[PDB]
Amino acid sequence: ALQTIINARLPGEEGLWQIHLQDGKISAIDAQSGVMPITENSLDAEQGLVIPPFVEPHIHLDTTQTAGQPNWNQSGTLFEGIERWAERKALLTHDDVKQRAWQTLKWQIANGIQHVRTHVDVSDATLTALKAMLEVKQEVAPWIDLQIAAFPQEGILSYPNGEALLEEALRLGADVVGAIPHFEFTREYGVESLHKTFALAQKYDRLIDVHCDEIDDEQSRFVETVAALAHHEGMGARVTASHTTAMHSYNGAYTSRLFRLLKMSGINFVANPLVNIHLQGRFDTYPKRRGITRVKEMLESGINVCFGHDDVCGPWYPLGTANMLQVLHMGLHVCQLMGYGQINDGLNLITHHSARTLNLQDYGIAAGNSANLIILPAENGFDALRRQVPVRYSVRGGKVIASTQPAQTTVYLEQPEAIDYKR
Amino acid sequence: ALQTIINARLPGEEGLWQIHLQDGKISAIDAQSGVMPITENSLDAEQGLVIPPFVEPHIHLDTTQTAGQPNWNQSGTLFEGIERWAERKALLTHDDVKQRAWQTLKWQIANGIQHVRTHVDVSDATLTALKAMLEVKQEVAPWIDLQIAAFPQEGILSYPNGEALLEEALRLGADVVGAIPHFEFTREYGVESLHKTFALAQKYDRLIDVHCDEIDDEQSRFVETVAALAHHEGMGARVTASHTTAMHSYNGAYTSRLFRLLKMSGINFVANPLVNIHLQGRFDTYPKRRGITRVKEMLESGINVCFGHDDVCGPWYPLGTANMLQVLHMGLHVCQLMGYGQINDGLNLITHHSARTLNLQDYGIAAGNSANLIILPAENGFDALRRQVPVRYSVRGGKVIASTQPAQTTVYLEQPEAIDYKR
Ligand SMILES: [Fe+3]
Ligand SMILES: [Fe+3]
Repeated sequence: ALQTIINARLPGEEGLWQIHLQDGKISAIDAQSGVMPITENSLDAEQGLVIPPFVEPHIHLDTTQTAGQPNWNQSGTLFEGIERWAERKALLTHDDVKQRAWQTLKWQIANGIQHVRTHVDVSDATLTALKAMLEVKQEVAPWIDLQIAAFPQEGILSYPNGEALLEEALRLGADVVGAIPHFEFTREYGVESLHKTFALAQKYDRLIDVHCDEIDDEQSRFVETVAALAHHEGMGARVTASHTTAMHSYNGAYTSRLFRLLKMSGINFVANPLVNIHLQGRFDTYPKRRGITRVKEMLESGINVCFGHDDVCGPWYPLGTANMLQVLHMGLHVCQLMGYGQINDGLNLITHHSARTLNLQDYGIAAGNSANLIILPAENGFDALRRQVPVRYSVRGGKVIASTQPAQTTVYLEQPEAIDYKR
Repeated sequence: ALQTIINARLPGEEGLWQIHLQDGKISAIDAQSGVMPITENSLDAEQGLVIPPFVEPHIHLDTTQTAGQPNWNQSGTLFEGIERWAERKALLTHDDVKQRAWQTLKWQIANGIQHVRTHVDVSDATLTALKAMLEVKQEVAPWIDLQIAAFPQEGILSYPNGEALLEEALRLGADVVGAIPHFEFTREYGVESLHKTFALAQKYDRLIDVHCDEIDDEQSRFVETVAALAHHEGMGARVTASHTTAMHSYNGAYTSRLFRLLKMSGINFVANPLVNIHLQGRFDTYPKRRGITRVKEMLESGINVCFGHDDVCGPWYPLGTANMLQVLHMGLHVCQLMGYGQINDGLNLITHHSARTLNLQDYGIAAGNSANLIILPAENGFDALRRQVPVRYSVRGGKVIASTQPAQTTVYLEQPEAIDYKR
């Protein structure tokens, strides 16, 4: 089957491009001087944008599809969400977890997402969801490379056998070590928990992704320990701080001091715009803070930052179709990244930057890489974002794994007219 | 042609419903006890939701489709936007305005919007855009009932001949009298401008819609004058305060006092979530306020509030496809109206509440009303909102004026599977 992608636009490049495929890899990328004809074994991008696959750097596949079960959250807070989740966690079964994880994973495949990092709550002696997710990881592997992050949701030091269970999760095969220092009983447990997390990541050679300062508390500064420990161990690339919503509330002087360390450390940041706008600012009356981390500033400083969906129809977020362009849309608005170039470059926040966060080794439209790429029916990132386009084709190992025939809208004026909303 | 809409769901009602049509009107609405068969002259809603048309209570059709012309905004502020617009206004032609207005109007027809209130800048001795828009109003009338609001963008008292031009606009046929008291040189000009606006509305028997306190200034309280004058004249239904973003920044005590007047006055409020999240909070560093008016509180108090798109690809907002479900999505998130019922009832903010704001006399799925209705391929408001569904059919005077064949997404697993993102 497929030998070429033709008539492709590429972000930050002029003109049209031909992507040659061989043995499941990209063999060569060649500029075109005009439109190429279609032929058998050519997939025509039709002057749409070709990008490496969307990435979901932060989702909770063990909580997905449980919104309102057994009860709703309600106050719309992180803290009530954890309480509601704890009630649902007591009701987990193996098949329950696999079915719900797979439901969301199919939406993700449909949405051109080929790389997903799922957190899985390991504050659970039975490790029910983890055992299920390890099977799901193997099952979905033809379509999605799933990383599993062992997430000690109720604390490492603040939950019975929390450290032991976290380590057990790694011994069972979790790819990433998690932590939640702002949810530990004390600041000292918070800091200690990070030492323990880093020690485990080094013992097992695993990545780190900390739920870090997800709280509107200007004194929640666990991020400095995450970055300092990464710098000390020389392991920045392998380390991620998720959320860091407290950073929205820091004074500017501390933030400036901190940013030097953040860039030196080389650690990654995940913002979760759909969830953060909902859960943050809940303790303000009016005015009410936005509560997303300092994405615009990170980008300006060359600090790697990217966007996750976080929860899809779960205890913290009742909405979602696991759509990364939608996540991006919310983040651009709330972060005021609304300049033409900022919007256009927005795709990086859900592609390349997220690949870096996942420490991916085979990602991007480049000769020698696996032929994993998606085609958006749009002229550039700005257009894709504005029109919230579907993924026309998703290609993995040089084979089509998803396609969307786009909607067709007609208005019946003096004559019928097709409406495509371009611009 | 059409005699019936069958298999219809209706918000806040159980089961399925049949809507009988005669002579361009709804003749009767009858409950069904099961699914009805299709037949010729029946439009099958297919257990989707049937609602009266979407409404756009606040857009600027004279500025639409001009983003970046001749220059970009940039700081992303209201104030720079006005400066950029002033540069574009100097370049207006009759045909320019008509073509751009019509481009956005077609997107609106496609999006099931049958009622639109456009502001038109009348701080312009030539009244170029107004004259063009009055023609557009007549031209689009088969598909959209367009209200024209004379908008003294540069002030009534603060712009040469501002009051005369505003009155000239009414004499030429503008439906609604506008004002912009927070942009007047002084608080006293602000208050005086409102007296003059009310006097004109009473002289000409027109509606009022004030760009009111669109500024992060806790001292911008022109809304109390708008409400008090409406109450005094007994004309609440005819009066709207657009934006009121300053209200996001008021102390709670004043707001409580004010709310009594707001409910007694009976005036309408328009929030513009996509634009407000972008333009407000621009003078904060961190934390940064959201800057939308007190929508949740208004709803809790039974104060009529609704959502507009405001600007579509214009000097204040570079994005948009004139999509009301998208506007609604942003507003629910930023306003934290994220409870299941709050999300589900969200449709009211872009249907019934907006009809009230426009003082519409023939609106809603009721016997005797014009057969103006749209069909969403969704089970209820929550589902429509979550999945950002298109308008399957738009019906006006009992005739189909727009339709969307929805996207078709397939994932190629062990077997091909259709993906619809339900839930
Ligand atoms: Fe999370
Ligand atoms: Fe406006």
